[PDB]
Amino acid sequence: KVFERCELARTLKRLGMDGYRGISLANWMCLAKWESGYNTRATNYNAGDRSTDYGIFQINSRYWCNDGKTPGAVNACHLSCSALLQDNIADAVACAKRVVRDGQGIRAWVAWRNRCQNRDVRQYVQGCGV
Repeated sequence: KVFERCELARTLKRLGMDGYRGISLANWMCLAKWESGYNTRATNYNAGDRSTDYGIFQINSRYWCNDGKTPGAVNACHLSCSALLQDNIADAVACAKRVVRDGQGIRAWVAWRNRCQNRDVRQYVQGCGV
């Protein structure tokens, strides 16, 4: 599923993402926008290291989920990477929360540093009722 901006914003707020480990909702919106275009079925194979990025937050298979084909992988979220391709983002949110609980925070995603950090991210939640 491809979420519309405000629909996703409201979904994230209900899932407890606003201010989770100091991360405002607009930052999470910014991250989802640049990672997958708010698409829960997006996947990116990294030919270079044999890992794959899954879902709306493009969570990597080397560290967070199991896809069985990534060498030296850990499954820190204790989930099949399939779980990150569902229309219901609950699993992906619980995994994203796990990612940030690591002494990197939102900076864990280089896309966030490139496109969101130090920028005016208010546009992502404007008019959404969140």
